Amino acid sequence: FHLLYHNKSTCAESTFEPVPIQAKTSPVNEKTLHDQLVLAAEKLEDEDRKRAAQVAMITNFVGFRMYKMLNEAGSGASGAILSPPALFGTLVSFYLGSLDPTASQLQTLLDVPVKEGDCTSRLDGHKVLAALRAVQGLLVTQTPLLQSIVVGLFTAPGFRLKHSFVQSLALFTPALFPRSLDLSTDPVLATEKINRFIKAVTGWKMNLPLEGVSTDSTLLFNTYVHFQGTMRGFSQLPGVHEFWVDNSISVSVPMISGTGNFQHWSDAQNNFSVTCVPLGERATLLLIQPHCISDLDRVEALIFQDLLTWIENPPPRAIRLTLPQLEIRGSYNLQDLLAEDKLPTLLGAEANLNNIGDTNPRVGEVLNSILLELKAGEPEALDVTLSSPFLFAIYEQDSGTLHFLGRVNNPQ
Repeated sequence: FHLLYHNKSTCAESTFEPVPIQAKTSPVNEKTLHDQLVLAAEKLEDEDRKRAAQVAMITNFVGFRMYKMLNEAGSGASGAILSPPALFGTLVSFYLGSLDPTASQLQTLLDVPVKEGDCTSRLDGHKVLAALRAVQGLLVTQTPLLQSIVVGLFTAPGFRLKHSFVQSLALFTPALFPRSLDLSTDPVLATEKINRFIKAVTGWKMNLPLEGVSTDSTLLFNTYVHFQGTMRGFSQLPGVHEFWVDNSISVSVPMISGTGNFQHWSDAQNNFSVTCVPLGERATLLLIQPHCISDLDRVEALIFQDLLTWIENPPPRAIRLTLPQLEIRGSYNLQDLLAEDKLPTLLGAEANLNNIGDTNPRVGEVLNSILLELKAGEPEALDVTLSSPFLFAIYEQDSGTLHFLGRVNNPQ
């Protein structure tokens, strides 16, 4: 990963109190962000594309790792979903705000050795978030794919953020909202305000956890991801259809169906099958179905383990793929997943994050919150039908990045 480290030349503070959460705020413009993200991806050189490749490996490794900690933490009845790039960026943001021992420990969490007595063995956050942004650019370049990330920095009254830190965050995403609110006096009310505010500026209907945060918190970092996919040549089927959550629970849900030349195969060794449909010239949706429902866990553990070498490329074939229209939501506190990962205080009262503000923040939650949407774009083939729980993943052929991976036990 040499292109992610500080160079020999690289090895050589104004603050502010964020405006009150109440303050009037022009909403996000998802298509103004998208048009800028296109620009970014199209100016990329050969150096840039190599970095993208390198950063993707760190992202994928860390992604699986934390998805496993997610399912050990319990993800909920509906299923689970994770954006490694969103996750990765969040941890890199904190890396950029940290000093040793945290700074090193964080790097070690990203499987990047910290050679003691070596600046050049340190990750360059700025270079990394740049490369990370490239990979996001590559995903969305008819506009069939749309992904928008917005970060909310929610500070306790009085606590001041360093402008340098926020500068660094802009690389990860410009859609960046630092606001101040009383987190101590009524923690439950404060959670309503953060949820109200996010829906007001993004216009996104999302998991709104109502569980308050710690009363002594002075900083809340929250990442919000919103993905929209259009499956071209797929149409919504008449009426609704049964999706068997298990032998004794049905949910009626709208399906979408498409006929195309897709790759498909059955792993007879491990009792599951896979389909690979493209989402544009780059992106690819993977759909894994266990041959039997009581095997979901095992197949999930087995297939989301990092080298993804079971992705076999056979010739495409006529496939009538039918699946539920997806409107997935998921939300979790990164602190919990590390806590399951056994280094509970990695971003814990003991963390050295003295480059975030003019005092060392007490971090109350590091939330990733997801909304994924996959929808309809408008003789004899092989019918593939997802009417029971399955796993999915959006993979990107050029960066090799797993932008999404999760499980669908039930669709709203």
